[PDB]
Amino acid sequence: MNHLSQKFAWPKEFLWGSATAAAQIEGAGHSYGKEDSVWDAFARKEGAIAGGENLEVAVDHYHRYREDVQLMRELGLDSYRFSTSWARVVPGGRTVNPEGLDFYSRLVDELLENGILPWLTLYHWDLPQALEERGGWTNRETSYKFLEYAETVHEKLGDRVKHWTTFNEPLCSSLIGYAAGEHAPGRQEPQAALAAVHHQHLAHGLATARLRELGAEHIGITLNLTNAVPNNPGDPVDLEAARRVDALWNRMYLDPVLRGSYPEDLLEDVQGLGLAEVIEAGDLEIISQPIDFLGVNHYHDDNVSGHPLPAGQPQPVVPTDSPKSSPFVGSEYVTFPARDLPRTAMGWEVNPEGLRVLLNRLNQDYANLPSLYITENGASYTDTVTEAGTVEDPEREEYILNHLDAVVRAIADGVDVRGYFVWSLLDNFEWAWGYAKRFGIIHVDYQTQVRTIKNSGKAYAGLIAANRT
Repeated sequence: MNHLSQKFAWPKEFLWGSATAAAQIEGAGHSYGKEDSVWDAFARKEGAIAGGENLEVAVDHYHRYREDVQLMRELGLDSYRFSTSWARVVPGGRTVNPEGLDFYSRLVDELLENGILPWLTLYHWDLPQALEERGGWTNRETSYKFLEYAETVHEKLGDRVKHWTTFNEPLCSSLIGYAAGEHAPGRQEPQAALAAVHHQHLAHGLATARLRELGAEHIGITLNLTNAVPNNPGDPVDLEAARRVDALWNRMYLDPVLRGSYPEDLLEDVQGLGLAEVIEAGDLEIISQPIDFLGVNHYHDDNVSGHPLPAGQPQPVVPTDSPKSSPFVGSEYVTFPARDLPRTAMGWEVNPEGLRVLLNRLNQDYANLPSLYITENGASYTDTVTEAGTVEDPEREEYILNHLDAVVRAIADGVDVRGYFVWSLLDNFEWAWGYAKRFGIIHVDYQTQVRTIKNSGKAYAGLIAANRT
């Protein structure tokens, strides 16, 4: 039997895509002028990345983009979401690199020539390391360097690319990279994290305004959003913990963009932890530029408690055993007890209806929410290539169709969702987890670089084809 998503008559102008990030697929890590990103430097630190792996080669998209574009076309995608690497475009934060801009220009041409709409993200975590040595996102100047970087890329691609995203998942590059220590640059400093939160916001606002001036047609930002579900809704300790999580994960990023303010309860929670100190007059006005779309990334929601974990509990699944901290600045006491739900190979719970809940809440609580796109959704399960040369990944396929079902129901609930991008087009470097955690609808043999469309990829193409003529 087929899923709702496989039988639904989707809107004709609904946008079907797939997504990647530069650092995760490009390779050519130190060729053609590219120099260290914060991730290249981080990957030299012991314990940083599973298996001691790095970003030098990845799936070598830099040399295979033409053929990866042909795969997009064989899938029948409407659009391709990718990022440009700051570490490649302005190596070391010094001089612009024309070889780097030229690659992106050649990519964009391949896309357009094959009828595929480029959806560009400016920042997907690859700050040049040299700028981190000057404080990275703790340093206010970095926001203004990003502004110049944004203009530099738009000068080159603005004649052809109409869809511009400033940041992908700012929560990750701020909290998880400066507080939790799991992500580059691997710091564990609450004050540094909150500084990063604000300066990314400021960078977003500066760049949105400038890109608008330069005529960019659709400008937005992509956030990984969640539902903070209290483990026991009858327990004020859990409700408080859920509030604090909702504030940090969702509202600290949504409100300054859409409301021109940090939430009052959030500001109280992180009092004296370094957010107020970096806020200057006019900053929030700058941050809250109008955006034409909000990209939603969502893999699962969160079950929150304010109590210590109960004893019947599955071990945490972590990419390495390096010492790490809670990303929940000011609320590190909160915990996340297990729910009776299946999990992916990364230990992530699977709760498709949570997507529907999230979309509905956004729709109800933000009066002038822009149009929504699901800019990332996917799952990592272990893959093997059969002797017949196929990849049978029914659990990944099931995850995708089930979450597409939730989208359908969200649309029927009245939510304005206009597109969906599966993460990821290609198996790739999953950050601290390294290459063992595959997300692709397209398999990559890391020994030969050969791509193989997985069964989930074929199922996805088949769904699109039934909705495209």
